[PDB]
Amino acid sequence: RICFNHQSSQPQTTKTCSPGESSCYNKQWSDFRGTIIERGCGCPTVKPGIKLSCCESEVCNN
Amino acid sequence: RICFNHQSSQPQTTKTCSPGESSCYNKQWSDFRGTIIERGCGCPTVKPGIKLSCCESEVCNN
Repeated sequence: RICFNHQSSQPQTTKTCSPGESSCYNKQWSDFRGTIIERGCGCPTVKPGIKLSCCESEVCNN
Repeated sequence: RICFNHQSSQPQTTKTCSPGESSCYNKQWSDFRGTIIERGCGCPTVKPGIKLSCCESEVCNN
């Protein structure tokens, strides 16, 4: 699996996940400065108030 | 949990999920009509090739 791993609106970047990993994630929240987007491989545990989306296809998390 | 449940490009509609349900899903494939999107509560398994995204926040599955 290949997932995007770039932050917010930064130029797209990707990363090769570990073998067996089928998911990518999109973690969104707003801090004092508004919306922030984090992306990567897997489907991590997230804090309350954090919007988490997990998808199962190549670079599905933009 | 509230999730969208409208198909493809129809007007947005929502559904209140069963208690105990915290996920919403977006399932996408294609047919003669174009890109088909199914939305709902939960996080189903899909046939290989079908794009699936699951999210854990209100109306997160547009």
